[PDB]
Amino acid sequence: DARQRLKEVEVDDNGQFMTTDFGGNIEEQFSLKAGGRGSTLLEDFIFRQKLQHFDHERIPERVVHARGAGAHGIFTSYGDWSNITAASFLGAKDKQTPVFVRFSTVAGSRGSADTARDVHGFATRFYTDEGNFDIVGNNIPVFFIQDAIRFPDLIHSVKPSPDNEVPQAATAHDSAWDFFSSQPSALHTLFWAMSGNGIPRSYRHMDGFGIHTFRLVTEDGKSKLVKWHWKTKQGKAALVWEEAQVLAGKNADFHRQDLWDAIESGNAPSWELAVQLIDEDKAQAYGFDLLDPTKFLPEEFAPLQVLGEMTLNRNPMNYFAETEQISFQPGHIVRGVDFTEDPLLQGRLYSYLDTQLNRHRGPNFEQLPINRPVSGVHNNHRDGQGQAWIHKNIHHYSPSYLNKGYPAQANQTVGRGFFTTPGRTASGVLNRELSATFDDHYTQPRLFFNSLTPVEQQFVINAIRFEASHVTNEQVKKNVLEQLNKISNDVAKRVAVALGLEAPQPDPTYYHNNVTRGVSIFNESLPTIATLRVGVLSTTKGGSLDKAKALKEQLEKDGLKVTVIAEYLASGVDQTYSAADATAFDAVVVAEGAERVFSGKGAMSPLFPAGRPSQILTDGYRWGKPVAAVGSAKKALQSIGVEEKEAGVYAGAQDEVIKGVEEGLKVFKFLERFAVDGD
Amino acid sequence: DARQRLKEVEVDDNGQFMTTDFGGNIEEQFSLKAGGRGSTLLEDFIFRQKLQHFDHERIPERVVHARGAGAHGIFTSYGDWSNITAASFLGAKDKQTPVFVRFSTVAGSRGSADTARDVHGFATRFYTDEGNFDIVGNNIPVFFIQDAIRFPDLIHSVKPSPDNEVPQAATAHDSAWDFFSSQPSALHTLFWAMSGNGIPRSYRHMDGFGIHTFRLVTEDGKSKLVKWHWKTKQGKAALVWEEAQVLAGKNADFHRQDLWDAIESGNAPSWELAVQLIDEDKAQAYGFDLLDPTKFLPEEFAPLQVLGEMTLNRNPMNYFAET
Amino acid sequence: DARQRLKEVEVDDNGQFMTTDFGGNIEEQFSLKAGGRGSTLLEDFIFRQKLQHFDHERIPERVVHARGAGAHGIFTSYGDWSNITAASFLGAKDKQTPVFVRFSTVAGSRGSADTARDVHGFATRFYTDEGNFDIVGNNIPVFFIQDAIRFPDLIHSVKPSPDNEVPQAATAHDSAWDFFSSQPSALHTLFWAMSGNGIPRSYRHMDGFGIHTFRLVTEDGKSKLVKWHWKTKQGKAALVWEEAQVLAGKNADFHRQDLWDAIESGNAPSWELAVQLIDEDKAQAYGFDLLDPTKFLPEEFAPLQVLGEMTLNRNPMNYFAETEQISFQPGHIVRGVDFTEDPLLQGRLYSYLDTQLNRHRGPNFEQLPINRPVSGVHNNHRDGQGQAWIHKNIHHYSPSYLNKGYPAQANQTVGRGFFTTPGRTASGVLNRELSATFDDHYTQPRLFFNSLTPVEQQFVINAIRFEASHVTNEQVKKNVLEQLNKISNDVAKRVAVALGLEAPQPDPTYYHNNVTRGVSIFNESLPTIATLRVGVLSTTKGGSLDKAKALKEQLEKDGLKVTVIAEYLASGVDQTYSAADATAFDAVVVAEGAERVFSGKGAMSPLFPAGRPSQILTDGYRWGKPVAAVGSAKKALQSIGVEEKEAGVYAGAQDEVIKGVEEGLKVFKFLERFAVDGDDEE
Ligand code: HEM
Ligand code: HEM
Ligand code: HEM
Repeated sequence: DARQRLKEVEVDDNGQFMTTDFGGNIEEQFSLKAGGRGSTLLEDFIFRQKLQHFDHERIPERVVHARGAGAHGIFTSYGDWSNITAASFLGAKDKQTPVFVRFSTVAGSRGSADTARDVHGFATRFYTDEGNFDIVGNNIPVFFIQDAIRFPDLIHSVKPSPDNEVPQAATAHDSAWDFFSSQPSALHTLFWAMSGNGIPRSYRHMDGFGIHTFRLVTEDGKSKLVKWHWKTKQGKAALVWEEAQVLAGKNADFHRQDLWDAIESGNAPSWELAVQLIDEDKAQAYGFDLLDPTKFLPEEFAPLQVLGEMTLNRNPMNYFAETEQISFQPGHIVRGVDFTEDPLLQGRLYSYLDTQLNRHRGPNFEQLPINRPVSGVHNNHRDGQGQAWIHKNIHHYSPSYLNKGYPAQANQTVGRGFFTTPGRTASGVLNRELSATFDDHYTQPRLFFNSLTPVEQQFVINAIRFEASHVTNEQVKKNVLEQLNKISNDVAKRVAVALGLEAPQPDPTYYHNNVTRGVSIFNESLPTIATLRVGVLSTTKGGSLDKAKALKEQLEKDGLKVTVIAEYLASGVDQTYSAADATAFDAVVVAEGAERVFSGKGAMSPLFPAGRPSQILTDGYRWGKPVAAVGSAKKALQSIGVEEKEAGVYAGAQDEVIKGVEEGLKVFKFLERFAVDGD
Repeated sequence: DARQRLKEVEVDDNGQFMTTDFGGNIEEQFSLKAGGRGSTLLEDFIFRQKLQHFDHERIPERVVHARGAGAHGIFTSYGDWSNITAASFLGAKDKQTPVFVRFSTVAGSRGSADTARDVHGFATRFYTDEGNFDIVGNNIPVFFIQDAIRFPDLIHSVKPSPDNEVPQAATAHDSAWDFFSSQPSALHTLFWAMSGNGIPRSYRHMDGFGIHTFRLVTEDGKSKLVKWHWKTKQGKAALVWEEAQVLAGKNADFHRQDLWDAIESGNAPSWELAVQLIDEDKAQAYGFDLLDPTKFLPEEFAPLQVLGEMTLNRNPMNYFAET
Repeated sequence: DARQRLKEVEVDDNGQFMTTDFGGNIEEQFSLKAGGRGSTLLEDFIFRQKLQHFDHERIPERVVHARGAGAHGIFTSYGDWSNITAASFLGAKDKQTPVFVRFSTVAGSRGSADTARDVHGFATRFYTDEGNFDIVGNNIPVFFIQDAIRFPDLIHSVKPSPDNEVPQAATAHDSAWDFFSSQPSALHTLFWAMSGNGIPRSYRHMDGFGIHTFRLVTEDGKSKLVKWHWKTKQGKAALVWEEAQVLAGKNADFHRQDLWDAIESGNAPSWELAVQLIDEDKAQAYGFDLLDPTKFLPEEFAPLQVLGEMTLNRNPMNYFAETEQISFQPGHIVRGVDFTEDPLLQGRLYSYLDTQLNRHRGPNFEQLPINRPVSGVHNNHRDGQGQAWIHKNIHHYSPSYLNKGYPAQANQTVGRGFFTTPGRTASGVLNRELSATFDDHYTQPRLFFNSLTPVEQQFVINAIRFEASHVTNEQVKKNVLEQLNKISNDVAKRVAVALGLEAPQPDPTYYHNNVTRGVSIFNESLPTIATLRVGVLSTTKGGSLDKAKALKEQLEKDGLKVTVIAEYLASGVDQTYSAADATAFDAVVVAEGAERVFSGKGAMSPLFPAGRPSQILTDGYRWGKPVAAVGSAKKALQSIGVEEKEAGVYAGAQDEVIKGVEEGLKVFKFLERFAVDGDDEE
């Protein structure tokens, strides 16, 4: 049980009498009044203590990544990695360390939709026996900017316009694309966000990245450059934009519910932790500077070496106390790891510690149960708001004769202390500049675009076409085109069509045809279809419901989550047509006999909106899902102009339909149904 | 200009050089580094002051009605109402008073959709020459509960489940309908929220209500029981649920954009302020108790008397500082 | 161990390596720099996490009673008091309840002197098994004002002037006496503060009062009006003002060190909890309204009935986490107690809850270890800044089918819930007025002054003379005289002398000669001299030291704390003359042979200021302390002009001096050394 240490702070209210926050049993359903129909008395201490706590329930949301969700788990190391790092949690084969991970979007506030197009956070805390170690990462290996002093500029430009606070959780407005084109370093992460990484199917179907180059340090001080990677054991999967838009309204909690259900049903998701290891003398050997967070290291130059696996198998008990209150920091570093001179990483170390003072209104946020380490805290810090401990050592200073030298200093040689990499040097003038090695903003965006499948490339262009069409300012649109043309003339030409602007002349300075592995989503089938959802469209009339039940029973044998849909909640029905939508499912199958609700009077009922069964099947097909119909239900496919000839469409007997749908779920999205420019 | 008093705190940065918050011109696009590819210096005061302010931008959202939008305007009285109230802002015909109004949902957090099904807030401030007077009302004339000590129970049950924080901005979960059926007083507002009032076309197409019976008092102390009413001059209009759902995803800012667009285009919305006036000795004479906020007074028993009109004609300059 | 429950949050750093606040061993004595003589790096996470916690150590001081100190202890009930209250902690003989008590002044800020003249706080928390019960009291039985809405006005006027923040922890300025004379209800507490109650010898030598009339309620709902009393087992004792002033500079921690020393040495102080009980139908039967907080009930009308005793025997381990962070509330009420319509108490209930939001900045301050009850918290409260628990019940609302009705309602008949006194009613118009029964502002101030000894009365008049002479506005001083004249014409006349104002004519509307017991300090000797301090003046020359240590050993047998003073820290010396002052002792005895440092060569030394040994003996005598000299040390008494057989002066051999000094410590202050108005006449 990963949450084991949290047991001593859990409060059970079962069978208990109601109390105030200072003890004493009470009733609190009536205000104390002066007479039968009289005013409430100020001396009603019960009312005021109950309502004061309600009035003060909220804390400020995270300044970025406000919308998110998390879970507990365990990390297991695959070996003794002391030859590359002194980190204790990586220091023995099969060694286990509790973790908590929080996934998120970036721009939207609390309560914005999960399926907005955005970069996604992927923050992992290791509760190691030598302190808390956080990998505060994203699902995209590169970031928008090269210097941390520019973060407020990027965030202000993406977040809503400060006059009317429009739009929510979206980059599709003038200020964001004014910034992207004025700060060309942002074009790389932009392309990733316009790809499937911007609209992932679920938290469980994302890779993770530390982005920054860090250092792993051995006991003697020898260091290697390192990139952190999380490889999902569930496979990467993404939606299409027109689907994520509807899903944002039909279920804003799509991703957090997906993670909760997977853990509750015993289908805990897993990620393997992997690293790219680079010698210090190769920091600028691969066509870019590894101190530059706008570039990633192609796996051809350095393969992914997996060190262990992380599995998230415990949901939180109280969302606010655990998920909302947890405070990640890249400064949460342990012996065996060190920073690099990444100018973006450097400023993060200040911002995360400082921002906790705003979110928690005090300096003792590390004493909260979700932030406490398991390894023990011994220093001379005292007081502060909400001080929860009582310190025994009255000689709270060092050096000191009276405290006998305790707590004692720890360094590289005594006490397993943290230490900066011994060989790191400073040389040159104090400057407010960036290295000229950071100047290429176009090569790797082109490299990323080259490494996607044709339809995958079309998704990227259709995302840019959608977003840039929201820009009202003509010159900003031209600025965007001019910057896109430096990455690829064909991309700029194809985007220019939607904008009604002229196809610009090629600027080939950064054009190239190189490709790299591991960045595409749609070029690989899923390794498992467990937890994937199948919507079964049925009806309470006839014998459709009994066949749907048998269909459901066989689908569930393969680990699928099956929802039978009918007009009302008859026996065996999981959801009404009124509450159903294709966005909730990964496959849509029509049960035999249910074709009666796709035309005629069966399609016109007060129990659901007109055309809802046909809308669900139409949505599921046009969004690239596997769609099916059993037996006579092929009339439902015919009613929407779909033939069994097509890939991802299945008809016939029940067994043939189950096999076809289960194979189609590995493909997940059938890209044959999406038109490409000039096809 | 309704916002005329706010101009003295407005800051124009056009044609100016970047500064810190304590003055002095600066550049803030490069951190100070010790060497060409070196670490950032703690002495970079420029970086830390700019990033500290960013790190501390957020304040707690409202515990309820966190999602909303507002605008400035003018309230104009239709008469000298001194025979029913001593309130200065109603003391003369054509008397004008600046206002600010915020419309909102209730359950959803800051970034939730405008077209979620919910009770809607309708909060009005009159900046009168005898103090600020607020009518903090809703677009529905009755409330769920009869005693304020039960408010945390209602809100907890409607807001997301505390284990996973699901669902956002929705009453369609177990805990809400547990409370509705366990506290039957909630059924009246429930029915209003399940009607078109729960999914209005826009803020401009809602009526407003103070819900509570208040008192109007004259200079010598004669009192009347009063219900506040806002009557939209744009007409009441609502969506249908299957449409509001898609709109929640296609444009979560549908209502705040609608209000902003109407004001910017010169189509300022208006509401008439109307009242029902009841004698003190008839507080229990209309088939219910007028101290009960789960009941409204049918207009057949007491028709509306209109006191004036309010027009919202100025959008805010900074949403955070104002709205 | 009253602190037993706090052991689970105690952190022991001995034998450990330094860590950050998120774990991991570190060194934190050098900043990370870019080069040997280079700038500090932003990536020094160790420096910033250490200095951030330092930068944010302070929390707002209490808006009033900012200066004070406290301790843990145990309260023991003397019987089963279910016949008068359903309160659990009073429900059985020898039933024990942990307590924390904080004593304080009122006006001064965090670092002000203990021995300023002020009302003194006396706040007790009972950690009962049915919730925390707080008696937030003072060492004076009446308060300045009659309605809580006037509290900001009283406090603003007593606290420093808002333009320069002068004076600290003092009522001797214009605005304070402008308010006392403009709001005549303040005159009763004024007189108490101008007496010995304003300058007590220690926290342990104070009585305590809940001030307000409260209600005791039995299981069946029967109620009685009640006044809370704390009666010190150490006896009441006070200083003189000219002594308190010097002590304010010589040791600003005099009272908190006294309490700490007494507990550390095994001399835990004790108070008895006593009540006055009044029938509901007699609330206005004793010459005043018992809802009026400016009045106390004379013990002749209702005697004190002891219910138990409280003993404070454990010092805090961390002052901040315990004493500074503890949050008292009169709203901390339990089953068996109820409020009254005392308009001062009524507003307190709102203010103490609200003010914690400023001091603790978050609604979860009751989760702090020192504020937590021992009885268990079960409700549907959630979230809030700094939420320290993880609630299991996901159906956090009532009523509810899903949570099976739990946590469940508790009332008078079910679950031993709190219930308001069932017989209380409201009747009349909603009003912003005060009951005319509150109108008398002068009778009881006169009763209090009538009940002090003659020299005790002179201390009150001399305190007023000192304070009012600081008032610069002429009219305010005249306004003060007119108000004083309504209490006592002779008081106004003796005060008028110091102010150079004419003796006002009698205004006998409220004059009377009644007296009452239990309000005087100097008319009763102390029941014990334990912990009382003796300063033995000695010297390092000759054999004075060896005799001074024999004197110390005998004195210590009787429970006294003895300080042997000499020119330097020789063997057997506790304190140097440079570090010594008479304010730190209750008696001063010159050891035989030490007369050499009172005159001539031995009195002129670079090791202490000029005349220091003579000044200690002079201060000790002039401030009314028992003073003594052994054998040849009688020369020291003669050098300052003190006759060897005055009252409280003891000369002779060692055994005689010990005998006389211990007897004089019971008298404590020798009042015939203070001139009374009319003594200097011819
Ligand atoms: C490679 C670059 C970055 C990555 C991978 C990243 C990732 C993240 C993630 C995942 C979170 C959410 C943590 C959670 O779930 O609670 C977060 C929050 C945050 N980030 Fe970043 N971010 C980056 C750049 C920056 C920069 C440059 C700054 C400022 C200089 C910054 C400031 C913040 C702040 C203040 C928070 C709020 C944390 C809190 O309130 O607990 N980030 N970031
Ligand atoms: C007739 C019943 C009620 C109406 C019409 C109503 C209406 C409103 C409205 C419109 C707002 C948002 C104002 C804005 O736009 O900023 C609001 C906020 C709020 N309401 Fe209510 N509400 C009602 C019941 C209650 C009750 C019973 C309580 C508590 C006892 C309560 C506590 C609050 C609080 C704490 C806020 C937050 C305001 C802020 O943070 O500034 N409400 N209410
Ligand atoms: C009989 C009248 C009063 C008595 C006996 C009394 C006593 C006390 C005491 C002993 C304390 C300090 C508690 C501690 O040691 O921490 C205190 C604090 C305080 N008092 Fe009073 N007081 C009285 C009148 C009032 C009134 C009328 C108000 C306001 C309407 C008030 C407001 C406060 C506040 C705000 C604090 C700060 C508490 C905190 O910050 O924790 N007091 N009082």
